[PDB]
Amino acid sequence: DPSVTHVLHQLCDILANNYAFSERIPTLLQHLPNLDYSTVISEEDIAAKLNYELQSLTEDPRLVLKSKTDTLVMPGDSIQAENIPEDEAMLQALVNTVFKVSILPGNIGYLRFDQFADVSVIAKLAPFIVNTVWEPITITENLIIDLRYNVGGSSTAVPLLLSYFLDPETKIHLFTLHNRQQNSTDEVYSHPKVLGKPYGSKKGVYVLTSHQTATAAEEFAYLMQSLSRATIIGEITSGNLMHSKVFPFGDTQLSVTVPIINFIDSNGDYWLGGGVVPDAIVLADEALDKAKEIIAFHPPLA
Repeated sequence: DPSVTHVLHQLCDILANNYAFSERIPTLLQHLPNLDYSTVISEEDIAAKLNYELQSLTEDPRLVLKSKTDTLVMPGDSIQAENIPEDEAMLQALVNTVFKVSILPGNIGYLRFDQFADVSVIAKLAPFIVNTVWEPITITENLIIDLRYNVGGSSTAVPLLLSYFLDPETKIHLFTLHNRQQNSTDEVYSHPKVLGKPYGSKKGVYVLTSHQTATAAEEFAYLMQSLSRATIIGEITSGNLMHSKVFPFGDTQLSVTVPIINFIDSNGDYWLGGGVVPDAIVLADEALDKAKEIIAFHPPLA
C-alpha cells in the first residue's frame, strides 16, 4: 500500500545521498524495489522487513530503521570554551578536579578522567595538564587509563591526546574519515609536538572500559587498540559514536539512522562501532584488578 512506497521512496533517496558506503547504493537501488511488500502493513513490519533486508545487503548495523521514539537522546555536555576561567589558580584547580592521577603501589600510574572536551578547551588547559598529569606519571613504568566513567564528548582533541603515547617525531596516521555527505577522505594524524612530557611509546598502557564509555572515549580506546599501543580491559562499550545522522520519514512514526561517515583505522579496517571490544573482557568492577594482574605477570622479556 501507499505507506510502504512512501517510506521506500524516501529511504532510497536518503541512502543515495547520505549513506557512508556509496559503493553499495547501486545494488541497494536494485534490490529494495524488488522485495515482496504485500505482507507488511504496519510501521513495525516495515521497519523489521527493511531492517532485515538492509542488514543482508550491507552488514552494517549502524543503518537502521527505528520508531522516531528511539531516536537518540541528546549530545553530551562537557566543559565549554566559553565557560573556562581566566585566572591561573582557578584553571589549575579545575584541571586538578577533571583529571585524577595516582601512583599505585608497584609504580603503576593511574589516570582517570570522565569527559573529552573540545580541542579549544584543551588548548587553554594544556599548561595546567602538564602539572596534573604528564609530569607526575613520568616516574611510572606502566599506566592505567580509566575510562569506565567517561561518557566522551567531542573527538576534536583525540589526536592530540593520543600523541602523548607515540614518538615525538613520527607523524603517525591514526585513522581516515570518509564523510559521504561531502568528500571528506580526511586523513587524521598525530601531532609532532605536544605540550608537556609525552608518556612515550614504550611503557605499558592499559585502558579500562565499561558499557558507559562513549563517543570520544570509545574512539580513544579503539585507536589505542588499533595502534597496538595499549591493552583494552573491561566491558564492551556503549556503541555511541558521532558517525550517523537521523532522518525522519515524513508522515510516519518512523525514522532512519544512517551512518554518514566511515572510520578507517591505520590497519585499513572499517570500524562499524557498536562498541569497542576489549582485549580482556571482564565486568567493569574487575577491570582495575585485571590490569594489575596483567602487569604483574608480564614476561620479564627473557
